[PDB]
Amino acid sequence: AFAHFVLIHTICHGAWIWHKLKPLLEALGHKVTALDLAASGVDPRQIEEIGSFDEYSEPLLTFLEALPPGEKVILVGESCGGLNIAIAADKYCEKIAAAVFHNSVLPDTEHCPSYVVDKLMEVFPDWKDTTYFTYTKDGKEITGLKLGFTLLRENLYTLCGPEEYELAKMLTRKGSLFQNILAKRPFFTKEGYGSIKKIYVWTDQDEIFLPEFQLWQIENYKPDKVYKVEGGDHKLQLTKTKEIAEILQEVADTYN
Repeated sequence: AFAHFVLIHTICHGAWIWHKLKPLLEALGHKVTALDLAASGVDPRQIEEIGSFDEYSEPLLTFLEALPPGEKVILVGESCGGLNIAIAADKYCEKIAAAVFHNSVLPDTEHCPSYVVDKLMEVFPDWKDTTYFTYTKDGKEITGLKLGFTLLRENLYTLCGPEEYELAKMLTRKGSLFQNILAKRPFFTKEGYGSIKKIYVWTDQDEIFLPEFQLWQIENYKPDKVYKVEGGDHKLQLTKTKEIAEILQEVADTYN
């Protein structure tokens, strides 16, 4: 079977992270959309204009709204992308065949939206040369960040080629975890987000979302299906592109 995959990058990144996976899924016959989220990739907004993770998720929500009745997609989110999937599933769960988490946060419905992020900051507290700033939007002070080049080299793109790591230094932009507004956001709902099929893909060789954190998430909110990719690094769509497209073909063959 063929599916329509909507690939969702993590904070400080853009659609460009999917530049190897998107042609491979198309060579299997799938339709693929790789979005730039607010103030990400070549989106014209800057992060200081964004006041929440929901506003950050606007391109994905606008995209799902534009789907004609009866059209379903499979969402695929990397790292913070799982939170954009949860926001989207509470507005458009009927348009989501399945959601695939790719070395991603897995929000739940029994604790607040920041829960999993707070636990990530506990397991991985040192973000090395990452820099921080603050800006104000809609009454709230938000901490922005720009991922450090050594953190990028060693923990996110560990085993990626130098030309892939180069794209990250050239293209990663200022972002925000919006951790404080997620903590005060209403919980993801059991009838929206809780109802969608959830497939968790990970590698135990990920150097930032460590096995303790990822195994903690699988245990906290049981996925419908779990795939563990051997080897690679945090950016499995660059180091294990073929294995991710094989997993996504099975998901397209299982969930519609």
